[PDB]
Amino acid sequence: CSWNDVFQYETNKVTRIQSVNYGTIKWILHMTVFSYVSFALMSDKLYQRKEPLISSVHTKVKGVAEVTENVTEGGVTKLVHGIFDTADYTLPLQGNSFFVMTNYLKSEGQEQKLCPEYPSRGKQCHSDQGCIKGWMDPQSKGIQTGRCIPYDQKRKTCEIFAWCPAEEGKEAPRPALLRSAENFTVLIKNNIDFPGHNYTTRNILPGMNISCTFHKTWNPQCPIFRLGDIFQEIGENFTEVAVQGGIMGIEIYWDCNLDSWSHRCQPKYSFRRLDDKYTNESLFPGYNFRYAKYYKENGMEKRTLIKAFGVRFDILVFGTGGKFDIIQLVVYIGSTLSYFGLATVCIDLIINTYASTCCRSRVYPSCKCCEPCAVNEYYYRKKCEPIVEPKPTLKYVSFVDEPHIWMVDQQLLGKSLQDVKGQEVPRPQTDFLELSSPDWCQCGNCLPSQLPENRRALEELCCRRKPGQCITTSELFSKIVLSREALQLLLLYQEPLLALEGEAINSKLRHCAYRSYATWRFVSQDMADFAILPSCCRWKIRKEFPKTQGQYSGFKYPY
Amino acid sequence: CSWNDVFQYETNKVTRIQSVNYGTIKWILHMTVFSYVSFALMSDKLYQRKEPLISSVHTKVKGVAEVTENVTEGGVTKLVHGIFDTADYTLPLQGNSFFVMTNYLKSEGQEQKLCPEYPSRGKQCHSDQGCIKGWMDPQSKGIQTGRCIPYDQKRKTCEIFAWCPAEEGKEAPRPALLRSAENFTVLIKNNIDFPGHNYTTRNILPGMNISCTFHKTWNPQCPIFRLGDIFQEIGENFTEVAVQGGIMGIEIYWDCNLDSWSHRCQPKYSFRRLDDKYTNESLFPGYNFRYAKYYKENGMEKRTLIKAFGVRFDILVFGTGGKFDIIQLVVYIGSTLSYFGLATVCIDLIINTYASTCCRSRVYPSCKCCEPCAVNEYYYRKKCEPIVEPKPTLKYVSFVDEPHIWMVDQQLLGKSLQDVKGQEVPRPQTDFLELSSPDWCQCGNCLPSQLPENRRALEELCCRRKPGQCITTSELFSKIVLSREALQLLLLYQEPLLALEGEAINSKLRHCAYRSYATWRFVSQDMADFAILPSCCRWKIRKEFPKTQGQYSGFKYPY
Amino acid sequence: CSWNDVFQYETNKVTRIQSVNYGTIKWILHMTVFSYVSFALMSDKLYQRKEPLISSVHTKVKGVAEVTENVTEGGVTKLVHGIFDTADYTLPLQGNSFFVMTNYLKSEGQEQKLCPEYPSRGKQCHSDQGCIKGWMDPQSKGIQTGRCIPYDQKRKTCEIFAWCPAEEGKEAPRPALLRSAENFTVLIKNNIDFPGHNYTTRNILPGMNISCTFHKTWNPQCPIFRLGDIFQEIGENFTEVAVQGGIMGIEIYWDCNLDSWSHRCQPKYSFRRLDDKYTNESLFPGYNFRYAKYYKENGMEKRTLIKAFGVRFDILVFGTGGKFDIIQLVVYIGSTLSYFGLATVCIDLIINTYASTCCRSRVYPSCKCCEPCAVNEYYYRKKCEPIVEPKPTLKYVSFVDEPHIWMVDQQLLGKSLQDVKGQEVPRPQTDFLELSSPDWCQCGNCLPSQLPENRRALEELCCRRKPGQCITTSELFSKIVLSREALQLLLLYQEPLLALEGEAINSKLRHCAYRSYATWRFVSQDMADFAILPSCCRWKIRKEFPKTQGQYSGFKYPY
Ligand SMILES: Nc1nc2c(ncn2[C@@H]2O[C@H](COP(=O)(O)OP(=O)(O)O)[C@@H](O)[C@H]2O)c(=O)[nH]1
Ligand SMILES: Nc1nc2c(ncn2[C@@H]2O[C@H](COP(=O)(O)OP(=O)(O)O)[C@@H](O)[C@H]2O)c(=O)[nH]1
Ligand SMILES: Nc1nc2c(ncn2[C@@H]2O[C@H](COP(=O)(O)OP(=O)(O)O)[C@@H](O)[C@H]2O)c(=O)[nH]1
Ligand SMILES: [Zn+2]
Ligand SMILES: [Zn+2]
Ligand SMILES: [Zn+2]
Ligand SMILES: [Zn+2]
Ligand SMILES: [Zn+2]
Ligand SMILES: [Zn+2]
Repeated sequence: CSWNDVFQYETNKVTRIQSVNYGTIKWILHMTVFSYVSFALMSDKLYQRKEPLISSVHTKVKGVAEVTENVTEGGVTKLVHGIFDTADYTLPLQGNSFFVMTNYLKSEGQEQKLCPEYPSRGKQCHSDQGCIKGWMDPQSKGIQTGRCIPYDQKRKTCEIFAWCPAEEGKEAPRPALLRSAENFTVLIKNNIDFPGHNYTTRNILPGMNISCTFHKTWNPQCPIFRLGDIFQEIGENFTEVAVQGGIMGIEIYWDCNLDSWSHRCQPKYSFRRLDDKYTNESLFPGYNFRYAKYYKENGMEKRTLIKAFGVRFDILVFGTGGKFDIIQLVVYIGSTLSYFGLATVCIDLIINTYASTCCRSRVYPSCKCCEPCAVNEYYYRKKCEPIVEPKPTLKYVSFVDEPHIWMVDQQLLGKSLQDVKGQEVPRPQTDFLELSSPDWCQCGNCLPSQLPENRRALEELCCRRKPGQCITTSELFSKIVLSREALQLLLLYQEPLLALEGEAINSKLRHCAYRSYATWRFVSQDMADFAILPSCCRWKIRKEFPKTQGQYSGFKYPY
Repeated sequence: CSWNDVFQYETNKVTRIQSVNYGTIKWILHMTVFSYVSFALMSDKLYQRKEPLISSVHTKVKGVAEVTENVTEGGVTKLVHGIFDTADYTLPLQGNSFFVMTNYLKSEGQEQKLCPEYPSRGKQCHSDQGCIKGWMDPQSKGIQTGRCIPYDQKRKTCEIFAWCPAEEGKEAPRPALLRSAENFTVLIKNNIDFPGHNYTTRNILPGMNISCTFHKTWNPQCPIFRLGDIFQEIGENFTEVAVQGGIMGIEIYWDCNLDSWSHRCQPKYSFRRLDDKYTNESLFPGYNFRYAKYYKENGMEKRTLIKAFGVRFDILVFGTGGKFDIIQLVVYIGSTLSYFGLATVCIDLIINTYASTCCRSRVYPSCKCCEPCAVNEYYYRKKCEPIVEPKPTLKYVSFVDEPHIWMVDQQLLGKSLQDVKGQEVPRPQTDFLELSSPDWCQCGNCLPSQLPENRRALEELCCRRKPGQCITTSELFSKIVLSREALQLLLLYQEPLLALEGEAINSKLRHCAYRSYATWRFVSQDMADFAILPSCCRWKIRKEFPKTQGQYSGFKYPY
Repeated sequence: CSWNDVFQYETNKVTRIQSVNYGTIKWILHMTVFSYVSFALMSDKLYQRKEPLISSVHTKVKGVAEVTENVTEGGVTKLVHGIFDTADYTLPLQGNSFFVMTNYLKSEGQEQKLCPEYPSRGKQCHSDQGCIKGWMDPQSKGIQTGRCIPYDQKRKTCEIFAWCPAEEGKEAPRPALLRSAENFTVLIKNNIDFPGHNYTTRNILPGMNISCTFHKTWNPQCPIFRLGDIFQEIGENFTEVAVQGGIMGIEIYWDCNLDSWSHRCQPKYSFRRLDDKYTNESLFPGYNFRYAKYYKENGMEKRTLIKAFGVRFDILVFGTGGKFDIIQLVVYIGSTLSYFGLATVCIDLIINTYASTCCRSRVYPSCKCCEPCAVNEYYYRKKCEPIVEPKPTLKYVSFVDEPHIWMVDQQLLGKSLQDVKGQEVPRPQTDFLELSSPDWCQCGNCLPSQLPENRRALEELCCRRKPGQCITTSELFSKIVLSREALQLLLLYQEPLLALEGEAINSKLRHCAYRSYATWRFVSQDMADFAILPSCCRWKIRKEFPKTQGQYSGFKYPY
């Protein structure tokens, strides 16, 4: 608002404790924070801006296998010897995955025509009622025709229009026909980019030996892998997995630092099985798929249908490239700055916990080692300044016999303030730098109030809680309170040019006396504004400074 | 630096307000923060380290369809009945996407030779000038030859060397030939890994029924999906999309908790359309691609070119696997600790806002409900201690007639300090614990200065701003200021063994008197160092304690 | 614990400095923080919830090429003219990558039979010992048979069962046969989804011109790209890369804002080379793969094996879609709130640094510009209150001749407290508001102690460190310390109703005197509890208030 309020700055008040304990603890905690953050910075390279890589994988599988087996075509079974090369056991998959056929079931000479279903999964029909024309299910190799026909002697099945002879349902051959595929080799060419860092690298370095095969120990940087070795590394068996197939994962990790002084961008090759470790009791065990090779002889389309089992090798290339970036370093430092409140939190918790009072009587006798730590009480005394809410029902009373002040914050509701009991607030220590018979009356000098019957509950108070000498007869009472010269001097200190013979001057003196007593018994001003004078002292003060104007008022809210 | 400065610890000074309001508000806000953080922890499982999954998808589509249609080859059109099985309507795509052919346009008997362009997109030529030899465009089915030839009667087009007869440009057949593909079923085998958690699972559980088809309600865990059902789930129509094709997405979500007490790793299957919901008015509507089946009869290469329309089903497998990690829990707790400053911020804002002064005169009459909250002023009085910048131009003046002190921080530049007006700083309350005629002159006792003409602007001051009794004649002035015994006692309190008859002792006494007045009128010491004594009081003090040494000096900078 | 302790609230004590410097610096720093956070919010759109996109890419390549070359089949070499269209130079890859064949080496008429290895990589054998039956290596086109055979005159090689005639090992033809592929065009249909934002868009907009080809400047939104143009954009040469192949990346970026007032969702097309920029000296340079086309003539399976070189174009679609979210805005604001401690940190650092004392004597003479800034000392005086650890070995001593107090916190171990020297703590300023011959003896009035020989080291102290007048003879000593009336008044102020003739009253008076001296010389109470009185003053006090009970005790721990 105002211009003065604009250029103002708040800084917290603090207290510096000269304690070897706190200095030690604070520096230990600060050094622990600093050491941890430096270790994290120089281990996780949090000063480096890290960028993900753009990968490109190109794969080539080399190796040939020979398969000698009996094959049936045109109703004739013959022993055929065949050769499988890259073009024969690989699919033209161009990317991060390649497939090697380890086993196959091929049906040759297929022609679109009518034929019986092969009876492999309960496809047995005894009458045309068991076949629905145009019907199909997932196990159907064709579209059912309404009429049954005999597949062979002593066995009958539904007729279907399909590629015939229909695919016989037979399990994967054991041993795998292309188990020799464990000896095949795959070259993986992996090119990675960090655009932000403007860096490119490949998994193939100049001077590489072509007649190399990866080995984690002897040759961990040759990107030519034997498939059987890939399987042994984990513990898998290629010949067993070859029968029904599987999925293998080739992980190429690039933890690259592009800093010149610390430069290292090399691929780490790891192998995982991404298929279920299936057994003889497993649902959908393996990896198979059907493709067809189409041809035609004698002017009619035909196909060889191959159900291929094999291992699909998915290739997961991942990693990060780090290069020094001052923004990252500065941001990390800024984040870590907050960590250094550890010392303040810990030491302040100790100070507040060891200044709970309960610790002194109970904990110390049980444990004498933690005895002197009660010094924290001193530290809490200087650190904290308790302040009460100033409210109309707040009162303070003091009894000479009593040791301290009573905070009667509870509304009286007609009960005498003498009777009412409240919190026992300690009396503050004086500024020694300067020093250097009503039913509720125990003193006898208390006069009955003059307030309204409801209001007089507050003024019903005695200088002491038990019978004895009145505070009013104390010699110091006249010196401090009733001393006209002292009150006049105080007023002059306040208002040096006030009329000495004013009509209302007496009233002012009375107020001063109220303050004086409230300050003599309730040291703190905050505790002296809300104090309540006993009836005896109040009425002697009134006698010394009476008011002909009318009935004397009473305690009024300070604020 | 020094060893003492090493073991020092700063702890903020604080004030504890005994207020039911603040205790209540503080605990409400703390409980709200705590409840929110606990809810977030136990809902988002922020105590769990979450790891992304490595997925592997293997898909198998089963189902057959029959297509009866007129096909033209070698110039002969014949009604051909054909059967499409998995090997016929699927591409050998091995991964997260599979394609089902829903429609096709096949050109048979193609041979590399010369033939006319089919006139489908304005490929009309009337002379050889309209054809450019060797020319090609994206709509060209061949390489233009320079000479026109007649495609048929009453129509002519450019000659091309291409696969002939050239692909006729005709729109996707309606209805789709393989709309029966809505009845096909796809099995998705999904294997996921969490390496950090060392966990593997598959979307297929033991005891699964093979004769099952996914249903969100009856059977949400069968990984066999009917394609038509996939489309209905969203609202799409397979037969309509079958004509030109599309792209569908199968999302497999894995929200997995690997904690033993709370273990749940199941796939959630959802379906999305990744193609545009195209209509009769849409650019590039659908999904089609051309492949060829190559063969040869009579020792010459030929091909059947198939333009295939269908639905590509991309499969998006994503998810997270969570397992309890104490580091995550501790880090989250550490993050949440900062949230608990809500109470301090709110309550301190209330205290500072309700102690703005402007609130009292203006806001309270309008709203009497927010009347007692002025207690915050008290809380601001104890919390904050305003301190001014000590600067050479800083002065304070007090006038008996005036109620408080004036902070004249503006340089005089020759203007009398009496004339100059400045900020009205309130007079601090005394430590009652101890208590318990120049043109600018209104008093008449002010003597003209003796400073340089420029310097005397500061000393041009009167005890009061209006005519009246001088402060100097006040009885308390002699008691406090001019009282030789009092000043000697103060000096002894300072230096108990100072010479009582020293030559310069008078000067010391004078200084003491300056302090005494500055303390009698400007209570706070910080406000009494920079105070300026009126001419009358200063010159009476000089008269009581004169200096034969020479001309008296004046106010000098405290620091 | 107690109900009173529940409703308590701590608020830090603060001091508001009225400094134009701090107000200015604080507001400058606050405005810098606020401006930075607003700039970041409105640039990075940190008020927007950002969601990653789900992409779908469908690609179509159009263009034809003619290749005239000599081809060998069945032992006959003939000049063959061929045509390559989309079905001929593309693989049926359905996804984010497409392949265009730019070169090829095809071996025709292959039949499974026995044939010699082609001698291309040192496959020279002179006797059957150089061939191992059943042997295979990665360069083997077949399975070795034990017997050598002559490939041709004057050259011999191992026999193999393989597809024969065996693949001749010859390098990629130059120039590329399908270099015309630089003129081919690719249409990329890219459909993106933001599920959270429920937004879908495609890279193709209504009103697009089909006869368009992408251009960064003229036509940056046509998704039809000429491949040669893709290469020129970077700087690559299609005809050179066509020979052996490569990999290109097409990046489609979607920076989309879905806010209605600011709506922009358009694709940004960029091109990168994902292959190594290989040369004549590079390992595994290019991109090639082998596939086969299978057929049969005369009832025997045969194949044409094509080694295809080309460019695989991977398509990387990435981006984020932002929509206004109040949670994001509020969270970002909450994060930024902490940034506004910049002013407090900076100004408090200035205050603490410029109040180091060392700055005054050393820095100021060297630089007079930074002279008045010593005002920070004042600010440190009000801000910080040093407090020492109260410990049994803590003592304070004062010598009239000395200027301040000495903090002797070191255990004496028998050495006289007079001899022991310690820290020079300054004497605090008095509350002027109220003001307004042993060997170690230099005064002569010190009496030898009466403590145990070990304990008397503490009491061995003199009022002054050098010979001179004793403090005890000072007139103020009797007024303050020995004045019986003053001590009685103090005690009455403490206990107004204490017996005036009690047996132990003298002892109380003695204690009061100890306090009085400790307060006269050690102003601060904390520094006066641990003070040590000189022997002379202590023994005069004892003489005035002797104790017949027995030997006088000495300083005891305050707490
Ligand atoms: N602390 C305290 N103050 C009192 C007491 N009685 C009166 N006062 C103060 O005295 C001031 C005036 O009261 P008083 O002079 O007795 O009323 P009057 O006779 O009608 O003028 C009020 O502002 C009260 O705060 C008391 O018992 N304790
Ligand atoms: N606060 C205040 N201090 C003063 C004033 N005049 C003099 N002093 C102080 O008195 C001290 C000495 O001034 P003074 O004795 O009058 O000069 P001298 O006569 O030449 O020795 C200086 O350090 C001033 O701070 C005044 O009007 N106000
Ligand atoms: N600060 C201070 N206090 C003292 C010294 N000597 C005694 N006291 C205090 O006086 C109190 C009682 O000591 P004292 O009366 O001399 O012992 P007594 O004669 O046996 O009763 C103790 O609590 C001490 O703290 C002193 O040299 N310096
Ligand atoms: Zn009484
Ligand atoms: Zn009484
Ligand atoms: Zn005057
Ligand atoms: Zn005057
Ligand atoms: Zn002595
Ligand atoms: Zn002495």
